[PDB]
Amino acid sequence: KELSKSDRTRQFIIESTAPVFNVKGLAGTSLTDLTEATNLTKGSIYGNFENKEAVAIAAFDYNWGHVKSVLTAKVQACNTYKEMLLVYSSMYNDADGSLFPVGGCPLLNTTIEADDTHDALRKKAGEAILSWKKNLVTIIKKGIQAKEFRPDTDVTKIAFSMIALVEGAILIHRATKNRAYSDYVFESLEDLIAGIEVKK
Amino acid sequence: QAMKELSKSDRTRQFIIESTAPVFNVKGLAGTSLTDLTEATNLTKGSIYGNFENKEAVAIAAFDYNWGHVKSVLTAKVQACNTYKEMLLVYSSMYNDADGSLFPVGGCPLLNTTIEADDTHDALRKKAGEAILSWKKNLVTIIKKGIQAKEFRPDTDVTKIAFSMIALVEGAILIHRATKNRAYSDYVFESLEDLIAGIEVKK
Repeated sequence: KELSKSDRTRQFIIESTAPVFNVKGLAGTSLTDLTEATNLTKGSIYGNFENKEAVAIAAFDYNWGHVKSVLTAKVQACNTYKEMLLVYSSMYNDADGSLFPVGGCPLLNTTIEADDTHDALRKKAGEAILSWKKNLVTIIKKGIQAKEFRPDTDVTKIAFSMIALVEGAILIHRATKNRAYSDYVFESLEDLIAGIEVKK
Repeated sequence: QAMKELSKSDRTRQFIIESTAPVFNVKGLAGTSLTDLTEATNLTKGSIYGNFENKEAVAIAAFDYNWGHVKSVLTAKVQACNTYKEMLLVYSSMYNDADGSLFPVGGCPLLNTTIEADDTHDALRKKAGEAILSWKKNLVTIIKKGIQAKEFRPDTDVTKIAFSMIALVEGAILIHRATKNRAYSDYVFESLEDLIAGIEVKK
């Protein structure tokens, strides 16, 4: 069925403001940033969202939804389970980061801001991490059954360790502006997965 | 007036840094307002800005104090170890013991500063980069000693291991901060141990 004018207006607000939220955060994103990005008035914007926090939550869902849809495309184009676990380097590094939203990883960006300021957004970050981990568990356990990976693999440890490596690699890149440094971490992620493979 | 001149001093400056560093670490430079600062210090705007040029100068000093604190803890824990391996694995106890009370309020300033500053604030991004690279250099120094003490193998890719450790520690913190559950971050610290076990000389 068809989107209403309200649905389309909210969608436009989110699309226009999500890159600002991802770079400036909830605290650094002003009313003027919102109105300038949309050419809508305060009253129009807040006739579509309850408050700024509500806009920020939707921006997170959008930004993280975007990373997820890229990740899904890449995973679905893989021919082995191992390759599904190693799409991250190309996702982050290709096109100088242009496959990610402007401002980088929204899970990283949001957690750091919301963790001690904004429980509802902290909860979404938490749920995003745990859903990613769950997807990784599923891929790993399919790789075990396909005999790509060893049956005694500690699946949970590997899944969380993957997340830690990818996000830590991104941190190092954003702190240093040098992809060579983060490339070492993405190399360690491949070492991590190679270490679970059955002997060739 | 008279009060601005009189409240300019190294001790007042240090008190300002100490009082406001937990607020910057939690709220960030953009989220920290003047009334946050005057409430945290119980001092007037005049006393604060008689010791610092502007809020940004206060944020920079806060970062140096916050990270200097993490550095000092890591230094103290490393100097209590018997083995090079142990020195590489003090991170879990530093972040998890006494419910995180050894870390600054708000968690890791390097993580917290980088996410804010990376696309908004050159000076502070540069500080975070220098921090990460100094931490990396220290780790390399420890690993190389471990190699010459025959604790770790000579074929070890020291730079690769040093950056991966950093990733694992910061990634562990991130997961803990997002989920509020130390059991999840404990899996990452477990992989930090596995990384270092994997560079040990053959048994």
